[PDB]
Amino acid sequence: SSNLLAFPIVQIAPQYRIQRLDSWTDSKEDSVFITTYGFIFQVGKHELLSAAMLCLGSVPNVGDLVELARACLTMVVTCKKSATDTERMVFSVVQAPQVLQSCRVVANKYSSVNAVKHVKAPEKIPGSGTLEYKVNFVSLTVVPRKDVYKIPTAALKVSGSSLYNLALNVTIDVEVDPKSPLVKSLSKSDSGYYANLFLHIGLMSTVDKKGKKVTFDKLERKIRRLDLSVGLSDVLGPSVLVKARGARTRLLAPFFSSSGTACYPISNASPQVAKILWSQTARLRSVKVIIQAGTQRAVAVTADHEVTSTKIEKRHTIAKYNPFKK
Amino acid sequence: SALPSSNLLAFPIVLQQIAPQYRIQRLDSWTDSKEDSVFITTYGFIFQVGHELLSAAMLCLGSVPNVGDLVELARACLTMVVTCKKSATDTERMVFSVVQAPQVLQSCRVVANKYSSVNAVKHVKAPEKIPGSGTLEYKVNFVSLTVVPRKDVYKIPTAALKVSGSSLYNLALNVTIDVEVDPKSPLVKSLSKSDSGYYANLFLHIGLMSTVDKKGKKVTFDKLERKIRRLDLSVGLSDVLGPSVLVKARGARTRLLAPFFSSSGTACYPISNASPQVAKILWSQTARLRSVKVIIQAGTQRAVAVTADHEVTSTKIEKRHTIAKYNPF
Repeated sequence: SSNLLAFPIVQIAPQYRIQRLDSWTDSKEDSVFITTYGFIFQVGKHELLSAAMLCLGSVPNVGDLVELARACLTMVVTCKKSATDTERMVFSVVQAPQVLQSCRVVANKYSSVNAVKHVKAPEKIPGSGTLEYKVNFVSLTVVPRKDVYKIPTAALKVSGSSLYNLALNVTIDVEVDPKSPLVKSLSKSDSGYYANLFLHIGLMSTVDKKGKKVTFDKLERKIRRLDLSVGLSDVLGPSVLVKARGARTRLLAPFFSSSGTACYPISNASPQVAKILWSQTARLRSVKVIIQAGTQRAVAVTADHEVTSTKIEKRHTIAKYNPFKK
Repeated sequence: SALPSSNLLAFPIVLQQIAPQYRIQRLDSWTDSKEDSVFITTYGFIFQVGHELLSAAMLCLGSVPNVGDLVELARACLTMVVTCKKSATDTERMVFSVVQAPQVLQSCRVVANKYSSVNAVKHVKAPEKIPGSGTLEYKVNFVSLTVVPRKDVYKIPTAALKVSGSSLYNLALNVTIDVEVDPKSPLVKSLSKSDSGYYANLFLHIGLMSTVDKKGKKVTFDKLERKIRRLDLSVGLSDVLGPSVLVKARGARTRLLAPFFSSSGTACYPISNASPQVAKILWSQTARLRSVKVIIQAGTQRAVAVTADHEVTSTKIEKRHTIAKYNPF
């Protein structure tokens, strides 16, 4: 049923799901992030163009959370194409419930986002006419605001001839009917289908000591003491969560919040993986920590070195929706 | 299958011999500038080796000087050895290694450098299908040349495309694009339908104009409709930089509009940046402009949300400038 979020790549109840991250860190739960999913209709006839996603920001953790989710359905939102350097979709908030009044989108009264990351098929969205964005799915994440820390892009773009590029080779088991049109773009394994995602997660030195030179010994040892665990989530749209239990070298520090966490929205890492995850439940299959050369030029002519795996947090997945009570 | 033969470039989104095909677009009469090069855009497929087809991809090599039988300079492109791997920085990257390349190619940006690292979702059809390790090969199977002055192919810099402000208007183009496509090919689910088949939509930011003048009030729309009529835009399709929208202003630019055109009055918008899903559809299908409308939007995204778009006029459609069918070799 949440499988229709693949539209148009393919008697319809509103659904919700809550993910609790209270335990991820001992940071105190304090916030509830809201990500809505639904459909773009061309008003007047009334025709479904495309599935879409819209993060609202977050509100304080209070009250019946299932109520909060109900309230998210009574938003009235329209939208239109715009562009800057790329195509944007601009959502106008026409009506919102009181409990949403402090969140980013509702207080601003609009949200302008990259079109490809938030609309299944922007090519099917016309350049004019009135468009309604109908909220049908509400995904909530209870989490300390502190812990949801997106790495600034400037930081992800640092490179150096004597740095290694720390990445994860991430495979994601996605629950999908073997007969869905989506299967065409996934890999198959004896068990089922997975999606591949390569993610740059930090920087490591080639050089020990302000002398040279670090070895495959003390990089396996540096990373193990970092002690990484990785999961999936909807805060910020479909996202990879990474946590280090061990202190960060000087270099790794911009890649983790002060409570050791980082959230990588897949929308930015791999926009196609992200939109598959709008429609399908999914859990992490494996996450192998990779060291690559520290500049793209070097990466071309040098072999990747697989170090180890991370713990997979099996509680942190893209979970199944539930319909509203009668 | 006897269809465009490019149709396989939609892999793995295909309505399911492999035939190195090629194509030449010439734009030597587009502009005044003394001609300088042939830009090269290659399309093919990425193979796991352990020959297993994973997805189609595209790679721009840059440009080389105009001499010789360009139909052989094309055959030459077929004979590269190219390896590829995933990487990432901010987003997933596809890294291509030019392991070897004919001598006629050594000139261009990519072979000189021996590598290209590119935004994955823009250059690979299903990056979700590409393993994070192993030995992968990229086989060039389609070569698309564009004869045009380098001076003329001007990408507007990213920062200038993002300038916005409350006393500016966002000048944009409501572009619709006719794509020739098998009525049972899957691509169709994603396009818009018409009597004349199916078309894709693209909204493209193209320039800035002032809301006031000068030390002013409030340019009236009649003043803004006149300046645009003057600009005298003509718009076309091309592969110069992977599928692009070519925009030419024949009339004078105002102060704000000036950075949005080369000094021959041209500008090139890779669709890969504007709308990645549209650019990838134009890998495999041939296509031509259906309509291009010039729209004034408010000058910030916040005000766009509350302010009705204003359609000013149509542009000329440069009907010779298309994503043109390939040929056998």
